[PDB]
Amino acid sequence: ANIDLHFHSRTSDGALTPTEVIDRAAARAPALLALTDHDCTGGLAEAAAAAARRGIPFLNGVEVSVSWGRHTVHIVGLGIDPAEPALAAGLKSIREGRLERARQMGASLEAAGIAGCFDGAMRWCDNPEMISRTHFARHLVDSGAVKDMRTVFRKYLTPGKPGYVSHQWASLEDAVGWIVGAGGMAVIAHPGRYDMGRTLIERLILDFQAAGGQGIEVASGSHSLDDMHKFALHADRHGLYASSGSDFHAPGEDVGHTEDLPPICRPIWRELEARILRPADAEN
Repeated sequence: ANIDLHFHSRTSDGALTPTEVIDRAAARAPALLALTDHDCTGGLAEAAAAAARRGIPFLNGVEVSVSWGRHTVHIVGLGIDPAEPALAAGLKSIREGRLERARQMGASLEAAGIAGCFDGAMRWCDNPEMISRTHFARHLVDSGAVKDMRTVFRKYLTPGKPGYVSHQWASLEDAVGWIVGAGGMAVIAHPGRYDMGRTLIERLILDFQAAGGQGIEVASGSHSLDDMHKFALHADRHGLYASSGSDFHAPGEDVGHTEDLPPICRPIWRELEARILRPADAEN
């Protein structure tokens, strides 16, 4: 499929600027794209201009960090108005602790014998307020302390390991509410990544819908075909629309292309057509 509704830019943790990531995706002749940056909308105007220039329909998007019970989940919004005040203030409230968290993550790794990690991570981060674990991981690989990105998180920056600092993000109700209040649709992102059986996934889905959530990512760079299959079933039982995303961050860690949705899925882009920013102006 030529649709990609999940990817990042240097606005938060992607390696490519909004223009660059759009241009990369463009090589694949995509029918639709959505930039969903982590906890910020700052790259949307630039990506929209870049997408328009290449004649590619675009959707304003974002990916919101959520603490649901003991779990961290991600709720993507699609078709949002980034200038809606509640959403903007919402995203800002959850960015607030990132820097202090990152400094502590640096200090934690130092206590564990790896010095210089906050400084090193910051070399990969354009906007300090957006410093994240992905930046730390790029440093650890690049400076040669860790073999690759997968291994970084096996040994570090996750519960029980040096560098991990526990943190509380948005509530599920706030995140879905900000997205829906902004005219968008809320989407449980890359659910295969969560440590959950069918019971937690169902509970998650039920809390999600009660909050106004209409979607879930079925096709994802993070999913195996079995994940695809089973989240399509979860989706159908609860009447959720299916999204698709590459989950692209950087080359090697691809944007503009996803796996065809299982025939049972009701694709979310069909529901978002009125929020799609069309390359032709008269069509907006």
